[PDB]
Amino acid sequence: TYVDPHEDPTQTVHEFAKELDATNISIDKVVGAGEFGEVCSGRLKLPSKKEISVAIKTLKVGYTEKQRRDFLGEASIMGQFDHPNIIRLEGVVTKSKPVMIVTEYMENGSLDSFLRKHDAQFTVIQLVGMLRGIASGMKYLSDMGYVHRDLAARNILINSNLVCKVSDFGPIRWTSPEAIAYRKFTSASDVWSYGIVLWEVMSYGERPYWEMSNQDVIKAVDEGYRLPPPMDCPAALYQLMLDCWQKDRNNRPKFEQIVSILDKLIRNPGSLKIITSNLLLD
Repeated sequence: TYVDPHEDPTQTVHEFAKELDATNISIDKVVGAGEFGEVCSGRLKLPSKKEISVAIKTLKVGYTEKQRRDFLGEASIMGQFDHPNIIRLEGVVTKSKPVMIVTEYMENGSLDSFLRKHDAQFTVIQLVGMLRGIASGMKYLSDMGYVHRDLAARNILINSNLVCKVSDFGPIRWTSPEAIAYRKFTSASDVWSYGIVLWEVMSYGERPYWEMSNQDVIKAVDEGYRLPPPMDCPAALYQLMLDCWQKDRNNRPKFEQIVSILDKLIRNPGSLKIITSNLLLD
């Protein structure tokens, strides 16, 4: 079970994050600005003397205590999870400044931007592998009782071997109608979001609902309209999207069911050969 850090939430950091010695951290490449400071990458020397690549984030000089709490809050959440499809927290540096969060290095970055660079260049089985990884991570998060609320291809990272991992543990296009309507956030609203991610992946990182007015995204979906099948989309995967986008949250599949559906498609790849701008009324 996941525990929400929220009455001295700062202690949650130490409970779920390793305090790293800066001696063991080196910076090789500055990526640029993040929400709370800089973002870069480098190397971490592990206690066994193994050396790994890592992503590193720093807290800006002259941070406010609120900024420090919000920044480190990411670690307090991420550190509770240990799963191959959830970004790994290597640790934090809090006993010296700048304060740091050190996480799993992912060579290929955010999934949406990666796919946009490679429009139509992967096989359907490669795409399904990416989607299965994401579903597996989400199955674990939901097993832990963690509702992500921000599941979207931009918040999935992809490594050198195309393994996809859920990130963003620190408005509208990815959110279920009930979560928009009255903040009803549940694992079933994450399943809705997963449906949107499935569409993003099969569309090679097209933006969900393009740049429709947000009020129209809300109204159209409420009226029963859904995103159209991506080009050359297997029927099985478009059906899976529609199932994730059921109006009644109780009728949506559970993440375990989504994983099993994709596993069956992986085992019987011939199933993917049945193939299915403007929204479609469903």
